[PDB]
Amino acid sequence: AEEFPVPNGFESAYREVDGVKLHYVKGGQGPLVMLVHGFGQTWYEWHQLMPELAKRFTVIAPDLPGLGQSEPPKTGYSGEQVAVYLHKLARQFSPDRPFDLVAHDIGIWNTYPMVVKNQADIARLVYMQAPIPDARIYRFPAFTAQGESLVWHFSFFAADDRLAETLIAGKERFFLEHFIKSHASNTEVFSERLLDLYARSYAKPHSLNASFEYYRALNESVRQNAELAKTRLQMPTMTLAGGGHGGMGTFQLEQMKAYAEDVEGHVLPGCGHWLPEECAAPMNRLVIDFLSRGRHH
Amino acid sequence: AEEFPVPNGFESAYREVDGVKLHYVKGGQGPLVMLVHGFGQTWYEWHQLMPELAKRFTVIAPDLPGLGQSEPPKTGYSGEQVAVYLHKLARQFSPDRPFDLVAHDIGIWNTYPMVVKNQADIARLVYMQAPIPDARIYRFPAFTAQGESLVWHFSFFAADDRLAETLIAGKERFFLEHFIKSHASNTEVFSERLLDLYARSYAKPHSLNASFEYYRALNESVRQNAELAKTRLQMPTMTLAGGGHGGMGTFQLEQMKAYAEDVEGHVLPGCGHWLPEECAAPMNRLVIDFLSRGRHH
Ligand SMILES: *[C@H](CC)[C@H](O)C/C=C\C/C=C\C/C=C\C/C=C\C/C=C\CCC(=O)O
Ligand SMILES: *[C@H](CC)[C@H](O)C/C=C\C/C=C\C/C=C\C/C=C\C/C=C\CCC(=O)O
Repeated sequence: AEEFPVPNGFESAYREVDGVKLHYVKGGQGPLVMLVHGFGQTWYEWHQLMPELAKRFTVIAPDLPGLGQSEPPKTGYSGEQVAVYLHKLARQFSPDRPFDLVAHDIGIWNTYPMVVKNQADIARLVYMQAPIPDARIYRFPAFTAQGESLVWHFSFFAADDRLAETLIAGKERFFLEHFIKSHASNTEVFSERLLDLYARSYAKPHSLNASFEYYRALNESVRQNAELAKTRLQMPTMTLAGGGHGGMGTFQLEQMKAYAEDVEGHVLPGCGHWLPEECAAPMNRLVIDFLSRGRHH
Repeated sequence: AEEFPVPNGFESAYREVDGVKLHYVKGGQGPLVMLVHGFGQTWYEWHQLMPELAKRFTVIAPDLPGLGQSEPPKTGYSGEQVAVYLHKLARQFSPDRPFDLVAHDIGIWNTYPMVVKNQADIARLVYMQAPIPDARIYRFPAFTAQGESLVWHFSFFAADDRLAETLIAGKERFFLEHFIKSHASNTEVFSERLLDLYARSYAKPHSLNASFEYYRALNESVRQNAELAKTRLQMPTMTLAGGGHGGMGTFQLEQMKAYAEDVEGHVLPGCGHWLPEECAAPMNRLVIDFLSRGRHH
């Protein structure tokens, strides 16, 4: 069974990594690019970008542990723990050469530690729409002069007593539509049909729980990154952020400048959080061009 | 019929104010003191203080519009709109003398405008455990290095699509227990019976909605208060806040200093948000002593 339709010429497959069965979709030829999705979604957020990248790269898009069709992690959900799975997965397909990385939302949290600990393995890096977990997140406001802030879900999802699963179970499709659209500028790309696909996936009980365990580990990830950040990233990096409702605006680049020696950033107007879907044409162009500066098929 | 047991010597009654039938519990003799409850609760949070105050004052404890047994407002839920109902209710019982006011949590939001606009009507003022709505609330953090913050409910409750009603319906007792205990230092004061009573009251569909409409009007209340705050409060004021988990600490008095010329403050160590229940005896003492400096029975 497949939760989302595989683009023509791609394969849906699984690979056991440290006892955890990870789902991924792979296609193309050439140097490897790994694309890592975020909360509320799966590999499928990349499905429009993947055929274009596969003209020049081998493309792999895994489901994060516990999400999509991937088994939950056996170690834990902190960034350093999850990054081991993703690093080992990528290195199975690119054992002798560095690979490229594109990551969205908590995909950043789940890859930053393996990037900084294995810098020679990462040729080029693209990060979009999430802070790297550090002390800056403790200053984000709970409430804004416009109304509800974009990050109160940090506390909701991290709350104990399984608060979020208990309130959202049985209402997953309602919650996800509200959550996605509230973080979007171009909301009407989120058709009922597309929302149905995403909601059915994260409504699996272990996936609903996995979704929130990433946030229950957020403070641990901050503590991990306080040590890791003592070494700046040396590879070429690009940040993308939405400029519209739901977008991180200038924060994405400004934080990354503290982490990376070589970074360029873009803010996409009229685009919110969900860049691959809200603003596919400019986002895909920016990613393809940036990765194509390095060698490719 | 009664949602909560009435203390001996008190009467549960109703008055129509601007076409809205307000419920209150009243007893005692002497100058009037009005006690105004906050979110998650009703007049009943005052039921231990009421008989002690009734020895020297006429005591009235209304249910906020839409909560407990009070009808929803017919104008709206902003602080200025709700304060009209509370002011006119108090004036029905104290038309010829200024009256005292004690307010907790959103009881502050719903009384501050009528205090600043009718200062000659307010003899003494006691405010506990809530910010007056102003720009300071936009600095409260969404997330903390210890887990969920105390203020992310501002955004949860203000969100549209009836997000809070939809997620909490069928789980009203579960949510309220979690919410109360996460804002408490002393959780043992919240018995099964007490939580049952509060949960059944705010679970009434119109009361569940009313609870969150106060937050959907919060930014409007902020904007209203920006104009009202040009006039400082001149009457004797006391602030109270918890010093334990859930408490506002020094914020309560420090904010009130910008609003009131004559203010004294206390922080109660070992107490959280729910001061009348978590720390009934010292809270009662400080309120009674502060109000008894003025002319009473
Ligand atoms: C996934 C979310 C679905 C992760 O949990 C969180 C990742 C991103 C959160 C989405 C948006 C965050 C929005 C802004 C927070 C940072 C500040 C923005 C800086 C300047 C923009 C100006 C402004 O609008 O205030
Ligand atoms: C009713 C809540 C049930 C109202 O919606 C909110 C009123 C207050 C909630 C309780 C506390 C949070 C309020 C504002 C936070 C302000 C400052 C907190 C700073 C430190 C004091 C103690 C601490 O948290 O360490």
